[PDB]
Amino acid sequence: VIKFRAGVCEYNEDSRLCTPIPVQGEIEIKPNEEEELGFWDFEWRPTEKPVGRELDPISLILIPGETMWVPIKSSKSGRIFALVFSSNERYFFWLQEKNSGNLPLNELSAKDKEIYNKMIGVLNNSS
Repeated sequence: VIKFRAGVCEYNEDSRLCTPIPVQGEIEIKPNEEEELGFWDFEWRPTEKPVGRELDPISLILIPGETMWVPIKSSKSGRIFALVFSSNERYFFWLQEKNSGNLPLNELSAKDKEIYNKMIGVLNNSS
């Protein structure tokens, strides 16, 4: 339903590591056609395989209140969407573009204000 461009990024967040390894993909937000629990899976879809990371293609359902939104997790590298999953495997994502969002880090994850609205709005919803 909502397509936006993104790639995968490092699993680790024990020591808050972030290293972009150039990679390509898509995220697509669907409110689940099946509507099993209505919760909004982000299924990522590969164009280049993960590397250097535990991450794997999946369709991962987002639980209201047990998934927190963090705008930035690593000062070392920006453009990182941080999706922290309580006991359901964390996943981190990176804006694949390197010609976009070279804006200084603030609420940056690709874009500042735009992403901040999107993420919160989704967690609250259920339908």
